[PDB]
Amino acid sequence: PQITLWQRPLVTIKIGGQLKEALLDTGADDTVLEEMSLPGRWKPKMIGGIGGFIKVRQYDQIPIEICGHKAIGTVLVGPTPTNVIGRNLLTQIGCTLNF
Amino acid sequence: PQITLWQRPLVTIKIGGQLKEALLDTGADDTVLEEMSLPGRWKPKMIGGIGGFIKVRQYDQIPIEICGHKAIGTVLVGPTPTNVIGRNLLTQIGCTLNF
Ligand SMILES: COCCO[C@H]1CO[C@@H]2OC[C@H](OC(=O)N[C@@H](Cc3ccccc3)[C@H](O)CN(CC(C)C)S(=O)(=O)c3ccc(N)cc3)[C@@H]21
Ligand SMILES: [Cl-]
Ligand SMILES: [Cl-]
Ligand SMILES: [Cl-]
Repeated sequence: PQITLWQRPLVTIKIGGQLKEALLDTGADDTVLEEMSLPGRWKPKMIGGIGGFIKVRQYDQIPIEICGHKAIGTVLVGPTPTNVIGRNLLTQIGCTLNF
Repeated sequence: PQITLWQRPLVTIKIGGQLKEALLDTGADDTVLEEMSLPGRWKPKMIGGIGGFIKVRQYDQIPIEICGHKAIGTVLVGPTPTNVIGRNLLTQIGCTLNF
């Protein structure tokens, strides 16, 4: 699809069988989701944005469907204000910016 | 242009007679720039991201050129860790996500 930016670019994702809403975010290097359960082991990461840093849990090689497009990659979980799909997964689903 | 998301989507902007690098950020409602002077009225605003909120000055009706494309809109100025072009100006240059 082509998504214009007059409203937030919120899409439905599916992860661990569950539907969630997430923001397609070209300003995020990494995908970060609100608190949830994921399988396997996690590693620590500190991520920074507007108001400073948060600690998150890094899960690798997680299947996730984004607007119907399949991806498998790194998902960070922590106290983000909103679910954000970052460039690590936007690249997997073939996303570009165009103007 | 078509802008790949393998790297951060950084572009050159011109604003208040200054050239600056900024991130094209579909996850930002608003354009937020590191400390700088702009002309005209402003009012204080809190904006919130990963890590919490920062106080910024909100300037309205500011001309900007992004990648050669002229636009006008609101610019927030304050202690953001990096210059971000948000949707309020991305719409004006006809920027879309495509996949
Ligand atoms: C809060 O009230 C609602 C509006 O609050 C937000 C939305 O609109 C407003 O405009 C300015 C601000 O927007 C943002 O801050 N946008 C961020 C996403 C976001 C969106 C909503 C809430 C919080 C964050 C941004 O696209 C990504 N961030 C990096 C960037 C800013 C360099 S990051 O998130 O820090 C990040 C860093 C690393 C990874 N790996 C992942 C993410 C305000
Ligand atoms: Cl990844
Ligand atoms: Cl505006
Ligand atoms: Cl349009």
